[PDB]
Amino acid sequence: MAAESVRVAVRCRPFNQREKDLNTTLCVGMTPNVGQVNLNAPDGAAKDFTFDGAYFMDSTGEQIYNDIVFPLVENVIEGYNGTVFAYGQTGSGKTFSMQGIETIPAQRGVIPRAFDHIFTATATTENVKFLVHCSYLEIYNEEVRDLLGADNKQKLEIKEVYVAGLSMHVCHDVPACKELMTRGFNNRHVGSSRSHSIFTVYVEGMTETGSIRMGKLNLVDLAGSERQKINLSLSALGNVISALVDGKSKHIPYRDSKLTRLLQDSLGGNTKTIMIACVSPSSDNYDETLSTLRYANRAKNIKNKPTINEDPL
Repeated sequence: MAAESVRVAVRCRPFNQREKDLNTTLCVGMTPNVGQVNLNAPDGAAKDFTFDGAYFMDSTGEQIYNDIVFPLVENVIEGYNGTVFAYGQTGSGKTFSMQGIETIPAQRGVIPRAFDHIFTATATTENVKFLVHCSYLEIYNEEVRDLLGADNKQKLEIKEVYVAGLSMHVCHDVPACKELMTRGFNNRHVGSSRSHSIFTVYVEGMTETGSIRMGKLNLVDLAGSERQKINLSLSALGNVISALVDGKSKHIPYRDSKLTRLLQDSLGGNTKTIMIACVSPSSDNYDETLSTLRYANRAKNIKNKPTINEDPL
């Protein structure tokens, strides 16, 4: 019912083989106890930032999920809208935090964890019956496409907010969700750096009193945040966040891109939103990391108004 700011967590990825070979300097510092993130310049001069979560090179998707995503997914199951999106330059770790890996068990991402969590929590609740639906879309060069639809290479129209004609796939267990994510990656545009993608899980709960709640979860993997209408949605996103927090902007320019129009309810609206800002640890990425930290620091101040979406008969 009440005003709720956007939760922001920073996740610094570990060095990569090449950063180790080059003998790259660790310019990023963290003190997770108070969500502190520092960025050291080549001379030593540090820049300090405070976030709701700081995850250093040794962090797992298992610990980020438990701390930040798990209470949001419980909120979704109660009839709330929830949005989790990854922000950061190409290479920073956005996809590793969203999808993750299944050969290091603690490094499974927030997406397959939300599937296991939703299906386990809905199976334990005997006082509410549940219908799970799943959609998956991609926005490349302002062209919205349905990664699950019958014609995966067709542009879609938006009406008000919804993507008019997007397929909503019913899921009866976790493997049904995993089949859509697998088939959705094969429908990505080739003719994954400059495109964005939204995977939504809708949780409809019918209670014994009779009322029905409808909460949805948006799992957003954004395009690379690196400097340079291919970048229209990314520039509009920053402009939207800027308008939302600058205090002078009475009119938020959501209609300036396909991504901002869709995620409009997740930025200032009836949604509990979480941003996962992914950063690289190496000094060769100083400018992009500084850009991402400043951008995520501004996102902290977006004021949403999430309420329970539960209509009684």
